[PDB]
Amino acid sequence: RGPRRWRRTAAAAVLLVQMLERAAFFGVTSNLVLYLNSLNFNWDGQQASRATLLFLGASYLLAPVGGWLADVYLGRFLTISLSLLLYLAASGLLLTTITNDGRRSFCGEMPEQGSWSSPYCATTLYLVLLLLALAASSVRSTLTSFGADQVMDLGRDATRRFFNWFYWSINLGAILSLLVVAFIEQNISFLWGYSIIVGLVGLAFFIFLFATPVFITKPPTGSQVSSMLKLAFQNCCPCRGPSPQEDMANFQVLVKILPVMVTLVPYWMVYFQMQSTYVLQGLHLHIPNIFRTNPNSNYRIPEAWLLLANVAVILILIPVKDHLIDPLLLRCKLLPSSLQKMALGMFFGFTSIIVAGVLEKERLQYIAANQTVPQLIGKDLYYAAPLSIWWQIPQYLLIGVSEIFASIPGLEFAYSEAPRSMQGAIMGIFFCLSGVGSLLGSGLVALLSFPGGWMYCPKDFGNINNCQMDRYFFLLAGIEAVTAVLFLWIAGRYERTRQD
Repeated sequence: RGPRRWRRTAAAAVLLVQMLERAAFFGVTSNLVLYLNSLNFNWDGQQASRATLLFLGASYLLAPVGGWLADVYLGRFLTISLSLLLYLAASGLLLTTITNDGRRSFCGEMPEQGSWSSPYCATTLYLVLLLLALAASSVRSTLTSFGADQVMDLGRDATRRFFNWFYWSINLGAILSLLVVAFIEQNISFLWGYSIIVGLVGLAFFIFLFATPVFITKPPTGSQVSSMLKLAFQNCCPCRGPSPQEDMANFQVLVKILPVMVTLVPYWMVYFQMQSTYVLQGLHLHIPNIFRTNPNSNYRIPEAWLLLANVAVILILIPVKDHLIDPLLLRCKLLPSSLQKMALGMFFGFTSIIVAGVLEKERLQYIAANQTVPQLIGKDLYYAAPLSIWWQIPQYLLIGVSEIFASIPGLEFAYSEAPRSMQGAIMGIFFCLSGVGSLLGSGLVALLSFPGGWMYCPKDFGNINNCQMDRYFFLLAGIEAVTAVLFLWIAGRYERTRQD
């Protein structure tokens, strides 16, 4: 019974460790801003937003670096070990920074503008965030690769099911983390929240350690990035250790896979910016009220339960989506290619953003009637509209369906078409391109923030009343449509190369 034992226990352990790691990551990034803006660091809100954006970007852009450092000589198991160790170290060091003793011992003393580094304990916190992001990205990439290695040849449909329940466990960890950790952080001292975070991290590390006799591995592969870029140049340059045949094969497969992820970059940009603007729009609705009643205990809504609702919408779909649709399409034999499933996901995303633009048009026309209403989520009061947050539920359902249909075939394709060696490398490159799209969308929002722009309401202390985001929604829709067209073209090209 040993075979099935090790297989299923390894799958379950990988799922649980990824769940705990994503939980820790979400628990951190949900209230990193509030932690920075606390009375113990005196950081400015602009600096906190910059730190959060740079943290996300650094994580996403260091994912490929960590995956490559793994795949070159480090090995997936040892890389997960060291990355979880670095994650635990960063979490514990941040926990000690929370304590006044560690705070004064590590980065000087509390001081007696912009990039001048006037915020207290700037360099130490920046290095901590960089190391934590690198560790989280390495864990994510190498653990996805390891779980796919586990759910290898025994079943390909089993591999698809594995990616499905993998995203499901990610969403479950996200839900648990958001709810519990955010409640603890904004209602009790941050010490308890970060302590339970570092405890979850240590528990996940110990589970991974225990799983060692169960987890299976392979010898380290080669094809360093030096030789990779050298052959790429040689193929590309005019006059201005594996075998070379294996390096050429890896280069060819990389050339094949690159356009797909490059065309996926705009989709990830649109998705991240759409999630952000959806949170922003839901913020300005009539969110239901718990016993706090905010008359101008357990008050200060955790500001992250909208993301919790979104992740819950994404979650519920996954099991029913799989169980119904996959056997259904299998028996109906109208089964499309993974690229066409991504196209269907992009179409569902276009539908969701159109519905969101219409909903925002209704919201703005309702505000035009001057039927304002106050509400205070977090530490920032916002004026809202008489509309209800329950109208955001259909568009959240649509965007969740889109996200699932795009993401599951995404990683499925990314792993399957990749060669056994370059699996984690292409996973890391996929994460890097997703993060590059996210950063490009943030930069586009920054350019739109320019005076005379669609989003230029400064005096509104950061409320979307005077700002006009309907045009922004329509532009996102158009960009998504163009991206879908280009993706169909790249998919046809990839199919023609596949038959080649």
